[PDB]
Amino acid sequence: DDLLVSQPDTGEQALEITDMLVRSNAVDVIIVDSVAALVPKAEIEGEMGDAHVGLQARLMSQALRKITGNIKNANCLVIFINQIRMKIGVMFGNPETTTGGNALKFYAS
Amino acid sequence: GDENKKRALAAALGQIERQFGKGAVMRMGDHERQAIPAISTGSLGLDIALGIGGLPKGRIVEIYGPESSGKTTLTLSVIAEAQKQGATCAFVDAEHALDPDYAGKLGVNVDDLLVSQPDTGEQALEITDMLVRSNAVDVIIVDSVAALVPKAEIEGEMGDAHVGLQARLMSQALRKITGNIKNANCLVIFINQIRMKIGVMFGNPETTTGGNALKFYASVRLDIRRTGAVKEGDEVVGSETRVKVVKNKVSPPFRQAEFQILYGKGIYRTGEIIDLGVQLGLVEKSGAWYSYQGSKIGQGKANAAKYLEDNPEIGSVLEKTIRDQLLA
Amino acid sequence: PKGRIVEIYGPESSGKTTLTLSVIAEAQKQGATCAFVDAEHALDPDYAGKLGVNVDDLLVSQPDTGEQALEITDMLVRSNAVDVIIVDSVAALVPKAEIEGEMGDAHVG
Amino acid sequence: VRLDIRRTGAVKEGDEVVGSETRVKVVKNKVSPPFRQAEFQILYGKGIYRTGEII
DNA sequence: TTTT
DNA sequence: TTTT
DNA sequence: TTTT
DNA sequence: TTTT
Ligand SMILES: Nc1ncnc2c1ncn2[C@@H]1O[C@H](COP(=O)(O)OP(=O)(O)OP(O)(O)=S)[C@@H](O)[C@H]1O
Ligand SMILES: Nc1ncnc2c1ncn2[C@@H]1O[C@H](COP(=O)(O)OP(=O)(O)OP(O)(O)=S)[C@@H](O)[C@H]1O
Repeated sequence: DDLLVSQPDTGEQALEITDMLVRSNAVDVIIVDSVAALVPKAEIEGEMGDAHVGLQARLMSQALRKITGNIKNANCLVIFINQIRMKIGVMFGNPETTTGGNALKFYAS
Repeated sequence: GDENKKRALAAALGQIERQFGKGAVMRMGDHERQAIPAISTGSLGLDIALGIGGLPKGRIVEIYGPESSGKTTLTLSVIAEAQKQGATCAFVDAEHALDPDYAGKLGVNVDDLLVSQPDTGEQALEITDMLVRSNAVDVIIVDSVAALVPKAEIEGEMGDAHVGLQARLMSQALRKITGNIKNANCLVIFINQIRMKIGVMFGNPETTTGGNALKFYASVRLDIRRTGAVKEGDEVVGSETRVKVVKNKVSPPFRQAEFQILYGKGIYRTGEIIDLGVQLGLVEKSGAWYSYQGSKIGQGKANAAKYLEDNPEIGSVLEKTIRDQLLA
Repeated sequence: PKGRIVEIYGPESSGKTTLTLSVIAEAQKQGATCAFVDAEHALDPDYAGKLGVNVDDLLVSQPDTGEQALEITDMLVRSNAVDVIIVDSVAALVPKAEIEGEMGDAHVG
Repeated sequence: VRLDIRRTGAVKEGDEVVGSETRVKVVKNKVSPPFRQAEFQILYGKGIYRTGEII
C-alpha cells in the first residue's frame, strides 16, 4: 500500500516519470526493473525486424547524464536490472556480457 | 639593403611592443628552458613514457578507455603529487561520483581541494573558465566528459534528436580556454569513455566520445586498458593496469608502460621500479632469485617491496639514477 | 606558390602541424623571414628544433583572442618584412563576441 | 590551392613505432592539375623521409 | 553569413 | 558540428 | 552510439 | 544478441 506502482507502456514515459519523481525529492528509493525490456519509441514506430541497432544506448546514456546530478542532490537510491547477452567473438575474457549499452557501468558507483 | 630591412623589422617589432607589450617577441635567453617544467605522475614508467618525466604544464591532456578501468583513481595520484608540490588543485566531476574516503585512502589531502557538483554541464564549463583565469588554481580535473550534457538536451524531452550538439559547444569551450590555460601553465585533463561507432569494422573499432576537436587540441593523449588483475591467495586485491601512449607532441608515441594498481594504497611503485632496475641491469637477479648488490634481499615481489619500504633513502637513491640515465 | 593562399585540412593528429615545419625550415634555408602564430596555443620548440628548423630565427605568437591574431597577421603582412606566414588551427579561432557570451549561446554563423 | 592530408598507415621498426605514413592528395589547384596525390613517410624527430621517396 |  |  |  |  505504501508504494507507488508504474506500468509504463513506453520506455520514454518511464524515463520522464523517473526524472520527474527524482527531482520531486520526495521519493527516496527508486527501482527500475528490466532495463533491457525498455524500448525506444523509434523502434515501436518501426516495423518488426527493422535495423535500429545502437539506439537504446544513446538515449539511456543521455538519461543518466540528466538524472545523476539530481540523484546526488536527493541522496535517493536508484538500482538497475540487466539480463545477460553473450556477444559475438567473446571466447576470450568473460563470455557473458551485460545489456543496456556501456556507459551504465561507468556511471554506476 | 640588409640594414634597411633590419631597420624596418625593428620598427615593426617596436610598434608591436608599444601596442601590446613584451608578448611580441620571446625572451632570447629566458624563453629557452633546458627542461620543460612538468608534474610527475608518481610512476616512473609513465613519466619515461612521457619523455619529459611528468605531465606537461599548460597543455591539454586526455585519457580514454573502457569503463571501470581505474582512470578515476589514476587522476588521484596526480592530485597527490600536485598537493606534494603544494600546487592549488580542484576537482569537478560530471557524473557526480566521488568517494572522499576512497581518495583519502589514496593519501591525497581531500581538505586541501575544491569539490564541484555541477548539475548542468554549462555551469561546469563556466566555473572551469572562471577558475582557470583566476590563475590561482594549478591543476584542473574534469571527469566523465561524456556525462556532460548541453542544457538544450535537458530542456528537451526524452529521445529528442539533438545529435551533434555537445561537440560544437565543447569545441567552443576549448577554443576559449586554451589561451588562458597556456597563460597559467595549469594542468587540465579530460576523461572519455569508449563508444564503438557504426561501420567501424575497418581500422580500430573503438572510438572516443566528446566530439573530435578534443584530440586536436589535446597536446598528449593516453589510452588505458584493463588487461589483468593481481590475486593474492583467494581474494582479489588489485588490478593490473596497462596504459599505452597514443599521442604526444613532446615525446615519441606508443611508449606503452606496464604497472600494477593496488586498491586503497594506489600505485604499485615498488614493483615497477624493481622490474626496470632488474631489466636495465641495476638490480642483479640470479635467474628467479631476486637479489641486490650480491645480497639476498628476498624472493618474490612482496619481500623485496617490504625490504624497500622500510628504507626510503635506498629507494630514493635507486630511483634518482633511473630518471637521469633514461629521461635525460 | 608565392603570394597565394594555401589551405590544408585533414583528420586530427595527422602531422599537418609538423608538416608546416618543413616549409619553415626551407624558408629559413632561403633566409626568408617567417613567423608562426597558433590559435590552439600548442607548440613544442624542442620538437621543432629536432626537425632542424632554427627556432631562434622565428617570431612566435600566443594570441589570446582570434581578433588579435588577425590584427597582428594583417600588421605583419603589410610590413612586407615577413615572407612566410603560418596560422594553425583556424577552427580554434573564436570571435570575441562568443567570448563575451556565456556557454552554449547561439552565435552560429 | 588546397591539399587534403590523410593518415593511412604508420611504419613500425621491430616492436616500437617510429614514424607515420602520410598520404596527401591534391584537392584544388589553379596552376597544376588537381588530384595529383603523393605518398611519403614521415619519421618523428628527423621529419620527412626524403630518401625513401626519391628512391 | 553556417553548424555540429 | 556527429552518434549510438 | 552497439547487438544478438 | 547465441547455436546446434
Ligand atoms: N573505496 C575503495 N575501496 C576499495 N577499492 C577501491 C575503492 N575505490 C576504488 N577502488 C578500486 O580502485 C580501482 C579503480 O577504482 P577507482 O579508480 O576509484 O574508480 P574508477 O574505476 O577509476 O573510476 P571509473 O572507472 O571511471 S567508474 C578498482 O580496482 C576498484 O576496486
Ligand atoms: N617531440 C616529439 N617527439 C616525438 N615525436 C613527435 C614529437 N612531436 C611530434 N611527433 C610526431 O610527429 C607526428 C605528427 O606530430 P606533429 O607534426 O608534431 O604535430 P601534429 O600532429 O602535426 O599537429 P596536430 O595533428 O594538429 S595535433 C606524430 O607521429 C607525432 O608522434
